Amino acid sequence: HHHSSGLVPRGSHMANKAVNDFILAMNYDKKKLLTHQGESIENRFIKEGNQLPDEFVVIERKKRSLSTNTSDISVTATNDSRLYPGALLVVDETLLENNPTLLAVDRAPMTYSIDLPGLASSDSFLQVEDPSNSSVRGAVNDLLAKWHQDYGQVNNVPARMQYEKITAHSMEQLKVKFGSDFEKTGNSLDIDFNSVHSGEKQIQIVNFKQIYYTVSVDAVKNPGDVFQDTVTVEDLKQRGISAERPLVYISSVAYGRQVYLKLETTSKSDEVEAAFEALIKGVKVAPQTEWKQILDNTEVKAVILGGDPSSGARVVTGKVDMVEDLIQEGSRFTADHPGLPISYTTSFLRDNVVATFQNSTDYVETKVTAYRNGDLLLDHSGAYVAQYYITWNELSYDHQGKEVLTPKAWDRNGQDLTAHFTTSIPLKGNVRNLSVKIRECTGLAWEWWRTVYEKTDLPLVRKRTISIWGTTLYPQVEDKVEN
Repeated sequence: HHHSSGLVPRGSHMANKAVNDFILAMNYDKKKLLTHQGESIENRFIKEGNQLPDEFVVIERKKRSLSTNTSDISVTATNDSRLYPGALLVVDETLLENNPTLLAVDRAPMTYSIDLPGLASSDSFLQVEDPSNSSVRGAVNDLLAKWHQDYGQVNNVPARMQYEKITAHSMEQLKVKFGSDFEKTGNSLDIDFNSVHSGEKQIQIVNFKQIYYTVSVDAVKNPGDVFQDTVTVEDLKQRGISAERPLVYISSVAYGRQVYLKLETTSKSDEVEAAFEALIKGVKVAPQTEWKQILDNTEVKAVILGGDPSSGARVVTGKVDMVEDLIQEGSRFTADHPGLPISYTTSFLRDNVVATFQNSTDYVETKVTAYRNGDLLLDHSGAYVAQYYITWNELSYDHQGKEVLTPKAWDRNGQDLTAHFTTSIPLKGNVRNLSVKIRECTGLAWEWWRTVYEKTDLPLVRKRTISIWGTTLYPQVEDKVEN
């Protein structure tokens, strides 16, 4: 069947079979080609003692590693022309990073199927004669506006909803979760990691995918079935394509609306998880519970990709206010605004097995416990000389991460005080083994002094008001707490 010349005529079926044979000949390790091991910086940690305004924070850096393995690649850019159903991509780091190298060579016609409800099967198949972002998007978009009349409006056609949340600890942890190209919208989300490190904030990052439709491609029978006979093995090699560097095709793309959302709070009340989770389902357990306390200390920045003139709104809508509105904007696919690429999956050209990306990393996990600042008030309205004895400890954490108690005591301890005396004392959140003893001189000689109050390890409440009064023989005392 060979040619006299010994050559393989470009544009002939022999060239396409040369290509076909070339791809089948390839041997590579799918898993090895698509694996990234992030920073494996896993060490040891210290307990830290930090003083914020209004509270004392003890910080426990534990150690964890997130590792995910999915075939679905999430879209960050708003009009990537490389990401069309059918596109050939090179398996590289470029692919591993949501910045793939397209292989635009002369492309054979492809048939797509799209999964819209209310579409006579026969009318869900689109033949595209020369696949490309322009021609594929052109074909489905024609179809949509046609489907838009005889169904789309006369029905509530609800978008597939997909929830996904994580607690930000670092950027590389978010990337393993959301995708290697998260940094883009990550840096737009204004995720202040510095303050999660120091225990001032708590950042959760949720992701909402709303899928209108998904356009797909069947298994390719023969690897060179995607090229016109004008493409030759030598063309493939000119462009770096080998078995060391094989190619995949985009086997489906899901179109719709996506929104990445950042819930930043200053409430280190470890029970934030439900405060955030609730708010997401629009439910309102009303003020003034702990939930409506947290959410008022909550800022929200959001990036929104989809269901609009093909760009992104980095909005910072303010407080927990605009979230029902965000999760509601474009919940129904109407076919008036055929949303953008939201996610896509690739299958190897050789054998059709879907490509799955293994990603991992170690991140510094920051658990935090907080001790609220308090006040201790004394009021002496009594007909006698009194003496206070007020003592406590200041808990610190030395370089080397251990527990140091540097004992303090009130300045005017042991002096005689007489009505009407009043002080207020700033006890910071780091104070332990609080002790207050109050004695009163009775004037009796057989009982000169008489202790009227004595408590060790006083709980550091927000406001405690110890008040002594009455006479030498009948003192009275109040110990009045408030929160």
